[PDB]
Amino acid sequence: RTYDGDGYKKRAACLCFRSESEEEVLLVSSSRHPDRWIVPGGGMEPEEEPSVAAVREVCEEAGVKGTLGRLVGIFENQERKHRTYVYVLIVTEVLEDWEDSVNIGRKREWFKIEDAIKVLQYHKPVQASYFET
Ligand SMILES: O=P(O)(O)O[C@H]1[C@H](OP(=O)(O)O)[C@@H](OP(=O)(O)O)[C@H](OP(=O)(O)O)[C@@H](OP(=O)(O)O)[C@H]1OP(=O)(O)O
Ligand SMILES: [Cl-]
Ligand SMILES: [Cl-]
Ligand SMILES: [Mg+2]
Ligand SMILES: [Mg+2]
Ligand SMILES: [Mg+2]
Repeated sequence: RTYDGDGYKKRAACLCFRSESEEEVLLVSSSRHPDRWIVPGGGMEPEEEPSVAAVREVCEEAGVKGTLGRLVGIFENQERKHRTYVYVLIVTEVLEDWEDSVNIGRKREWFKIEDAIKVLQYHKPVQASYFET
């Protein structure tokens, strides 16, 4: 784990869209509660560029690759004390077996943006806020 100077854990995530239309996004199941959905992401490694961490974490958690787009923003979770760089990724490769499918049976599913916001709101309101702009 790595940390900013204020002790917030450093993370990176992508909004994994099907196409440049940015109408449908890939969510993955929570590791702690597999009936819940989250935005794929995780901790930056030492000296790891946030854009590199973002692409690595979505490969590990969601089993997708594609064309990295813009930084959306940097989002804090005050309760859990972490700070996440959130990028757009346009998915062009969908892998059948991936690290978290094999290791913990993690699931993935496409959502219309409005539906992603709905399923994130209760447990992950900061991740719902990723989609606001
Ligand atoms: O403690 P939990 O409710 O099970 O949540 C954990 C925890 O996130 P929080 O920091 O928000 O509590 C993990 O981070 P750590 O506490 O272990 O540093 C995080 O791991 P990442 O930051 O590496 O993503 C993990 O996510 P996951 O196992 O999906 O990678 C996530 O679990 P959820 O899947 O339920 O969000
Ligand atoms: Cl799309
Ligand atoms: Cl969060
Ligand atoms: Mg993670
Ligand atoms: Mg991870
Ligand atoms: Mg992790």
